[PDB]
Amino acid sequence: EQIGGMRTYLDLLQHVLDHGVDRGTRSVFGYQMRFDLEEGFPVLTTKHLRSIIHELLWFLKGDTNIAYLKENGVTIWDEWADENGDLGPVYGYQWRSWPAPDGRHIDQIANLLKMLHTNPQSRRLIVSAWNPALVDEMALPPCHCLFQFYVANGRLSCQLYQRSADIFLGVPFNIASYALLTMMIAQVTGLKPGEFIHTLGDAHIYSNHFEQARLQLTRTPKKLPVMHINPDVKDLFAFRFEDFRLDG
Amino acid sequence: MRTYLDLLQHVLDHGVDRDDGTRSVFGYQMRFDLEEGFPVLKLHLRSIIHELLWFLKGDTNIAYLKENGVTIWDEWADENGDLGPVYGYQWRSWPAPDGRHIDQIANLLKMLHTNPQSRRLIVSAWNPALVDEMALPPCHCLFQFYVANGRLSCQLYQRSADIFLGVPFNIASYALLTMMIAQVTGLKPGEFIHTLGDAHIYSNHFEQARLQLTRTPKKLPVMHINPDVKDLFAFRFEDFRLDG
Repeated sequence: EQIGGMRTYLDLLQHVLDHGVDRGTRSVFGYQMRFDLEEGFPVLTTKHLRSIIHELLWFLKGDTNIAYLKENGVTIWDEWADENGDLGPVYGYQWRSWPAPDGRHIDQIANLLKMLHTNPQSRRLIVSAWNPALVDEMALPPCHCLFQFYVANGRLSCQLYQRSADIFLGVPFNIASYALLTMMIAQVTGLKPGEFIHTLGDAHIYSNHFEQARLQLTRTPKKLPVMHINPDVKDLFAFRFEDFRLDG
Repeated sequence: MRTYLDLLQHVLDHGVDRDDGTRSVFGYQMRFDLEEGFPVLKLHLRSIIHELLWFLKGDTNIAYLKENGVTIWDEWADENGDLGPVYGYQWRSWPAPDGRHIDQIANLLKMLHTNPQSRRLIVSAWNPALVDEMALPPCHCLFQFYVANGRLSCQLYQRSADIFLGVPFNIASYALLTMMIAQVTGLKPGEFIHTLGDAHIYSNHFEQARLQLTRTPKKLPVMHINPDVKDLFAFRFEDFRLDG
């Protein structure tokens, strides 16, 4: 009985191969995975972490300019940058500066942190990157629409709603990122990591990966490495790359 | 409806007790194949139907509901019968930064015709610019549609779910919406996927929920929809009949 993060991901891989409907992609609509963050850091790649951490710090700064990423050798957002390196209203902007009609900006992250301190049992510990007023004008509307937190038994859990998920090339990165974010938020709120719950809308695999996805279905799952986070950081916005260390 | 009972059973057996008392889990997902019948899991549908039709009209005034003896929203209405920026307003009139209003429903219907394979067939009722001033922030945050093999599926993200008193109604409402949309877009009903955040049951309901686990599950009724309706916004209460 192989049970763990890799298996849960491998189960998704397998479900979409067996029951997915092609359209190359192959897809299902609606899926949900749970990862116990206490078991280890959900590295679900057979095979960079640098991109993951820097991207996440980049999100949290509210930056939508590719420069900080390029400065730290992260290229994942290059192909969407305009002449000035701007991306438009992507995650950082939505998270830190959600534009209200009256010109105010809603710092959803700071609001979440305040709400976690004052009302951890709240049922609206929510950050949304899905803004109907802006998605039509984005070349790449946010795939990670909305995420919600929950606090029970001193543990912080996070559920992500992801409208579109390439299960083979995207989902492992997606998982690592929000698991890391959950861990960072748990730390600064004095909570232990709970679960990351990954909910998928269109969960798909392209036809050029149909055969590879099977190379993973037989693979023996390795022990999850531990993500070590500098325990002194109490300000979510003050994290640095060096604050993180993953086994191996 | 086994799927629903499994929900009650899972939360009752594995949920955590927190006093505000509820027992809860975080993150749950149920699938209902709408071709198997209408997922009504006795419950009074008239309020569900009127409320949905009311959402579809986009008005925040309770007048249509009052006129039809539907009381769901009474406690939240002001002297004039106005509510805040509730579902109908966010769905039909999402307030854009620049001062425009986004008809997410009209845009949805457009997109279903023009790009049925779209991965962003989304309607959101979760507005960070509004939620902190609302007396009742929307529990139904966001829903997404999906088209495969001539079938329309819908996934709802519900942040807070009273599994005993609320969920059955929530399922009915979105199942019905999916069927209405499928009809007017030339599609067959697919599945309704219900994703829950904080899925809870209040302690005063523990035993009634336990008792519901015993009930022998019956064939689902069929929701008959006036086949002559070709415009989502032309549906009226009389166009729906639950039989069987």
